Amino acid sequence: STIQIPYTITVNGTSQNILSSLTFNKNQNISYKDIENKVKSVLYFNRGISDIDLRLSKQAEYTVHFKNGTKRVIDLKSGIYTADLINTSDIKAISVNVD
Ligand code: NA
Ligand code: NA
Repeated sequence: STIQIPYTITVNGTSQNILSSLTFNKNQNISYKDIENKVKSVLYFNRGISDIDLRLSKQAEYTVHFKNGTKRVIDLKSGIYTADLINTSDIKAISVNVD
C-alpha cells in the first residue's frame, strides 16, 4: 500500500546520481506541509541539515515534479497557506536545494 517517490538533495553538490527515494502511501492526497516534514527528515539524516541550519540558510526550497511535467516550488523558509492537497501517485520526483 506504499510507493517510493525519488528525491535528490543539492547542498554543496555531489558527483553521483543517487537513487534515493521516500516512502509514501499509494494514491493518497497529502499536503505540502506533510511533504515538508519528510524533506526535513531526509535533510537531517542524509546531510546533517537541521531546522536551525535551514533557519540560518539564505535560501532553501523543495520542488515537487508532477508526472504531467509541471512543478510546484515550496519555499522552506516561508509559510504554507494553500489548502490544496496533491496526490502521491501524481508525483514523479522531489528535488531539494539548500544554500
Ligand atoms: Na547533489
Ligand atoms: Na517565498
